[PDB]
Amino acid sequence: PKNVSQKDAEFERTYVDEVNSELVNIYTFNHTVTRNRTEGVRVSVNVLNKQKGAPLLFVVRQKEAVVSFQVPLILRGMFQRKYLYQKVERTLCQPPTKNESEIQFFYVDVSTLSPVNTTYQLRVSRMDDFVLRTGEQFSFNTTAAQPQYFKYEFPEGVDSVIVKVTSNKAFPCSVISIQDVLCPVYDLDNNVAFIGMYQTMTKKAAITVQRKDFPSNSFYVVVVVKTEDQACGGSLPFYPFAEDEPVDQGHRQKTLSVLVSQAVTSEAYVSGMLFCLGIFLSFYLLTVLLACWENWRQTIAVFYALPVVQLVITYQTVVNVTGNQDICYYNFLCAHPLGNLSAFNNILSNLGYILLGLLFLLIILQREINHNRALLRNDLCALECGIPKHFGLFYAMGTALMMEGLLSACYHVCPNYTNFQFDTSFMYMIAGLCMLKLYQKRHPDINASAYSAYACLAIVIFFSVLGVVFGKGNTAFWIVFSIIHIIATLLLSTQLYYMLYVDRMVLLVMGNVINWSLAAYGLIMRPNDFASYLLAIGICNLLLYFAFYIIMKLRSGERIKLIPLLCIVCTSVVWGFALFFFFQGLSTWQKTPAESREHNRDCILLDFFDDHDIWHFLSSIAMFGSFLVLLTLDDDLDTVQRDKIYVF
Amino acid sequence: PKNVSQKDAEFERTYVDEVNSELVNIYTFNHTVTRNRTEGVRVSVNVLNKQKGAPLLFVVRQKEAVVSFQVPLILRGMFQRKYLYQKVERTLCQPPTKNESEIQFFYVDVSTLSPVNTTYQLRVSRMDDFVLRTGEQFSFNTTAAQPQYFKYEFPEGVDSVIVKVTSNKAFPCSVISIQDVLCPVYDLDNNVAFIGMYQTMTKKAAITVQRKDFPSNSFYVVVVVKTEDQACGGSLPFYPFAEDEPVDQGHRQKTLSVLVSQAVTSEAYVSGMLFCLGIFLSFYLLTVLLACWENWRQTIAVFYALPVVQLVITYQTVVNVTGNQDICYYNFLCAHPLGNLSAFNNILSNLGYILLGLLFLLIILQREINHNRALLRNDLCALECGIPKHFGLFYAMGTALMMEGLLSACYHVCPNYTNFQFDTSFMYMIAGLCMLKLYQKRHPDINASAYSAYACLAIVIFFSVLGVVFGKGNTAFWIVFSIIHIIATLLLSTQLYYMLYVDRMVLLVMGNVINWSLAAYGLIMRPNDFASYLLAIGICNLLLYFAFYIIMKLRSGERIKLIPLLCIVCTSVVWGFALFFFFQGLSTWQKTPAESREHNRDCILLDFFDDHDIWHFLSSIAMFGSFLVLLTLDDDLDTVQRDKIYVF
Ligand SMILES: *[C@@H]1O[C@H](CO)[C@@H](O[C@@H]2O[C@H](CO)[C@@H](O)[C@H](O)[C@H]2NC(C)=O)[C@H](O)[C@H]1NC(C)=O
Ligand SMILES: *[C@@H]1O[C@H](CO)[C@@H](O[C@@H]2O[C@H](CO)[C@@H](O)[C@H](O)[C@H]2NC(C)=O)[C@H](O)[C@H]1NC(C)=O
Ligand SMILES: *[C@@H]1O[C@H](CO)[C@@H](O[C@@H]2O[C@H](CO)[C@@H](O)[C@H](O)[C@H]2NC(C)=O)[C@H](O)[C@H]1NC(C)=O
Ligand SMILES: *[C@@H]1O[C@H](CO)[C@@H](O[C@@H]2O[C@H](CO)[C@@H](O)[C@H](O)[C@H]2NC(C)=O)[C@H](O)[C@H]1NC(C)=O
Ligand SMILES: *[C@@H]1O[C@H](CO)[C@@H](O)[C@H](O)[C@H]1NC(C)=O
Ligand SMILES: *[C@@H]1O[C@H](CO)[C@@H](O)[C@H](O)[C@H]1NC(C)=O
Ligand SMILES: *[C@@H]1O[C@H](CO)[C@@H](O)[C@H](O)[C@H]1NC(C)=O
Ligand SMILES: *[C@@H]1O[C@H](CO)[C@@H](O)[C@H](O)[C@H]1NC(C)=O
Ligand SMILES: [Zn+2]
Ligand SMILES: [Zn+2]
Repeated sequence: PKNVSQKDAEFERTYVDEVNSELVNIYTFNHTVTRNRTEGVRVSVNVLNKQKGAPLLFVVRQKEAVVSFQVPLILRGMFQRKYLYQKVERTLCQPPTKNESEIQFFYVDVSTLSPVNTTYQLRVSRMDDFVLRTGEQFSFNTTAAQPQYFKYEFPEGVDSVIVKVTSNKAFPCSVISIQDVLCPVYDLDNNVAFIGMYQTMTKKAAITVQRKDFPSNSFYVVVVVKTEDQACGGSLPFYPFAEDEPVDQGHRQKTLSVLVSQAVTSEAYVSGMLFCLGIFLSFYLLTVLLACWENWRQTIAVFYALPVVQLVITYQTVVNVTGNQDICYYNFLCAHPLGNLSAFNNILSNLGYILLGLLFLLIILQREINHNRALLRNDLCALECGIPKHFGLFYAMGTALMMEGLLSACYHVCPNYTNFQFDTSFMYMIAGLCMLKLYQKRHPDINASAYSAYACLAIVIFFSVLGVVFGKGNTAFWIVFSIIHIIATLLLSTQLYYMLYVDRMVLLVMGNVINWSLAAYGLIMRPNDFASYLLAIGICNLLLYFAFYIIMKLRSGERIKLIPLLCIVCTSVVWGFALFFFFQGLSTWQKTPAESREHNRDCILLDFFDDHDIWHFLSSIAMFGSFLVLLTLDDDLDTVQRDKIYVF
Repeated sequence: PKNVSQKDAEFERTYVDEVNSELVNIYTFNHTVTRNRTEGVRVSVNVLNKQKGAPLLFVVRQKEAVVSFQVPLILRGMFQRKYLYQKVERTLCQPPTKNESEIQFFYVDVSTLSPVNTTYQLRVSRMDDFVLRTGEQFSFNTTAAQPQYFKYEFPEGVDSVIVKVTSNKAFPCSVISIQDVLCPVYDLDNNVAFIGMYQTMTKKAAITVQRKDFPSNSFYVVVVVKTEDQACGGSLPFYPFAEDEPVDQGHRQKTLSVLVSQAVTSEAYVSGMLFCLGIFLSFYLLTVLLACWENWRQTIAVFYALPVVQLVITYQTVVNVTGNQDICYYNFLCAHPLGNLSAFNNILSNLGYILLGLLFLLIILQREINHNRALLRNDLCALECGIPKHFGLFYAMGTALMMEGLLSACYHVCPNYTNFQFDTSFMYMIAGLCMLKLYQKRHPDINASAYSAYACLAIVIFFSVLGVVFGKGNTAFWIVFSIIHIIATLLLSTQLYYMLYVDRMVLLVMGNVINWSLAAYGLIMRPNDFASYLLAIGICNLLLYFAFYIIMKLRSGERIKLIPLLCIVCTSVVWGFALFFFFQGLSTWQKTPAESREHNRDCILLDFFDDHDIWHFLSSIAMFGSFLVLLTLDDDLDTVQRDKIYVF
């Protein structure tokens, strides 16, 4: 009936043969495999002339598996789009060997149903690059039709490694997958996401793996290039080739470099543990040293937090079980896993807010007890002299700091677009509290009927959510928000003229100029999130009001003391550092995960903490400093009779 | 070299042939295909004696596709577990035909690498059951090794159909997938979730599809049986066969029945629209008729809502784009899509709370205006007679009803385990408000320093979240919660003895008995969520306090008027109906999605609204009634001087 040509073929040679409906070509390949060196093989097939009617069918038959594909290989698109690839390459799947040395045979089948003759080239090339080694970078080319996977074996004494792959050009989109060594290997667009840890990639992709997951002490690093870039977030093709005719691709190639490096040891966990406690417990012993010197000488939070916890549990469990690392916007280069937490470093860094808020609450309680005891002594200075001492708002600030730490840690177990508000929101409220804490301090009577906290929180939370949800700037909602910032600056000027002096006038004048300068950034439209900017503008406005109050106090003749000045300088320095690290942070939740991975950076401090972690440490130190400045700013006034002159 | 036997084979015959390393068997099948009748074919292969060394390799070659599998077919498990299936069946993928009548050939390749002879049976059977028809149920058997998919063509004039598949036994787990007719078909465990709408199934699985999605006016109903039941939530195998030896399966078969029925027309959308407005606008004209008769005769919500909206947008978009219907716990039998909302009926039913809360707010505003005008008249009865009129808490109840409607609609766009609190929570707060609204009404002086709302809300929200999050009852946290309910009943008795009369004593006595009866359900512990029970216990306790207050009023000699009595009877009837529908609701968020689909039920009213929707309509009517009873309960007292006797 049909003539079949069973021919013996050497390994590394390009075989150009003709096949039609009558002919079937059989290739027999014999190779020697060894347990010590794995060395997987790669089958390359190219169809020189395109057969529109019937594709050429290739079958690769091994001892324990069969891989079959059709060339030209037609792949799916997002909207009924077919992409045609005339070169297909696949690495053959090699099962583990029981003996020491084998002589294994695998047969390649070539056949077609098209009556006309079609020519092809078939070359099976041995891969000496199959095994990956620690600290060695391999650059290779892969295409949607040619997927490449490599094997890494765990060196003795290594319990976890990170698989980082970098590309010079963002596109085409790709999916790096880490799979156990149990054959077959899922290196196709349809089954790549079936098992293992996978994440889309444009320029960077880092996956941490551990020996406990893989009993065989080895894994496969499978890289599959997506046909379309929409998942990576780049662009959506809308033209290509119309209707049934498949688009011709294959000119799109992705060049990558896999580097498998040993993950940080348990020493970094201990050193990070000690650094976190050591810095903030230094403040604890410092204030006890400060206290001992003096003695010898003389609901909204809970409502905010519950959905946070629910989202935490569900999302972290989903990421752990499914392996879809695209869900959480971690810093995969610096994310360090402990138990079920993929990013322990961020949560650990969030301990600064908690500890410093607790310490500030203790300081407030001590001051309140001392003031109450002084009142019990019926001292005239405590009763009727100095700025009215109100500790409850200070308690609110301390509780706000502690709960900001809690909420930000709960957010940072899995930073994700569905949680961006949870980090930045309490920070603006604490700033919004430090805002008008001074105003209440100088004008306690105005605070009697203030009714401002709920309004401020509602305003900021409304502003910081729907604008992001609806869009990222429709050329430009963020320019509209810059106009809103301008009218807010006008409202600040309106508050100014309601408040008297030429120096005050000019001070708020360059305050408005500073706000507009910031509004320019709010132009070239807020590339990041308002969430970050609201905190930034709020903190900048808070520092401006700080300076306003200080210049007021110096102008009125009230002299700032040594402790307020030292706290002021420390707060400024630390605020500046915090701002620098806050500014360095960019992207994250707003961008797509593949585009978000591009900005990821390695660890900076102690091989454990990233830039954001440093921001958490610094912010808490700065905010503690701000609270302390507020606590001690009017100390000079307290030691003297209440001012006869009307309040500023 | 090797002897290949190209033999011509008829279609429906069991071919028993022997194959070894030397032999390769070639089968040529010729069949006639037509455009009007699709008629896809099915290839069955069974390997009689198991070959431990080398599996038997089968290749099916068609004009435009090649399907190749190995028998025995080894499939993956959750934890390095291999399941061996000795019978593999696959339907061949048929591309669309350009001519009218074709004579298409497809070749089946059988080969192995094992030196020893192995026997097999190969039978290719024509499927006259490929095409699905509306209203016709097909019962078929499928296995993890044998996946079955069927084609449904849209009849002219039908724009949407629902694909419902039912099984008599829950297990094994399965994945029904709906895919477009563009070949190949992804009927394997690894690639089934690649495209289309898929959902796991134990007993029921309903998928709504629309003509706009599929330009070809047809789709493939792919059913794949999972090897393990953990995703369906049943059990986790921990024994089976140890180490490398693959477990032998194939005794596990799933029997299903696919019924494709035409979805509800646009008439149900209009009728559901009219019924929703018609019922609640009847209350609007009724109270205007009531008002005209008299005239002629004479922040926590916003904080709760923002994460809700964010979760809405992300989850609904994810379900729409990925096709993973397991995420949202819809009522897929009664979920009716409108635009991007998969379940429009629930959101539409949630209009009752909004409209009735707005109407109650208008009634409160009218009463407040009338009372203020009467005070302006300096009437002694308004100034110093009757129960003190406090409209602000009534405003709180009305706003709570409106926001409960809003939040419950936002929840019901995608009911899901990460949103269960959002529906039930405001309802207990409204009940917790109706709780002690009467107490404030009789004892306004106690409410001056109450400070109870925040405490009650914190208690209920704490109770209703962490208990569910940590577990579903560890034999049993819900028995522990029943003990908590017992101590709460003891606290209620403590409140009783603080309050005087033997009748009051006995009344709270069977009130405690009723609570304990409810606690027994809290036993055979909470198959249901506490969330449902807290609402139920709260509403039952609220009705108990209602009856307590009414019996008090009748005992003191104060006669209830006609309107309060009619409102009381209507509220009871409607509360009873609401409770019945609330009780019928079960499962949902707590159980796994495959187990949740088992309890799904078809639409009851107007072919548009389910039982839960009826609960939304009834609850709002009952709660409006409760508010009205509270508003008019003391009307008799108002028309007379303030009671000299001390308040109850
Ligand atoms: C592998 O297959 C062939 C024949 O079984 C042999 O490989 C070469 O084949 C051609 C002759 O057909 C020549 O290049 C050489 O004479 C063969 N040997 C080598 C080393 O090139 C070879 O005999 C087979 N190898 C094994 C291990 O069976
Ligand atoms: C990946 O593809 C690029 C693009 O073709 C290769 O770069 C070319 O390599 C050929 C080698 O024959 C050179 O002649 C060209 O000058 C190169 N073009 C450049 C560098 O722009 C690259 O070699 C490929 N990498 C691998 C590992 O095959
Ligand atoms: C299909 O293939 C075979 C041979 O090409 C034919 O089908 C039958 O084959 C055997 C003889 O080898 C006998 O059962 C009959 O003589 C054949 N015909 C029928 C109808 O059974 C048949 O000729 C081929 N059909 C077509 C349309 O090409
Ligand atoms: C699905 O599998 C069941 C279980 O084997 C089949 O039920 C049996 O069918 C055979 C037919 O040869 C009967 O002899 C048995 O008595 C049946 N056992 C029962 C009903 O318990 C069922 O027929 C299969 N369905 C299909 C469509 O093949
Ligand atoms: C038979 O097939 C082989 C394959 O090359 C070869 O001998 C020849 O092409 C064929 N002989 C015929 C068709 O007579
Ligand atoms: C290797 O496999 C062959 C094939 O059966 C067997 O004869 C031989 O004993 C094996 N080698 C060892 C060391 O067991
Ligand atoms: C050649 O293969 C065919 C297949 O059945 C048959 O003629 C015979 O088994 C073989 N002849 C030999 C091995 O001499
Ligand atoms: C059917 O296909 C054959 C094969 O080329 C062709 O000759 C014939 O014209 C086609 N029929 C029609 C109606 O076009
Ligand atoms: Zn943070
Ligand atoms: Zn509901």
